Amino acid sequence: GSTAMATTMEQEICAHSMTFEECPKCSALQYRNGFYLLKYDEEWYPEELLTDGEDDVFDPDLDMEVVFETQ
Ligand SMILES: [Zn+2]
Repeated sequence: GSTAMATTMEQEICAHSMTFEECPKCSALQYRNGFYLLKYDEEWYPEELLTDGEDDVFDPDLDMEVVFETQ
């Protein structure tokens, strides 16, 4: 194709919407779509994305305190 990585034709061809170059951004490797944070269909999607679950956790359970089952 063109002189681009992974023979990108610059016509946005991938499993997902973007180009091969933009595949990691498209979360092509993951096959889990990055956009739409609140995914009702997917389980604990915002939590998975969040580095720290302290804000998004109920009061009786503290992620910091318990090493196991940390979100
Ligand atoms: Zn892609």
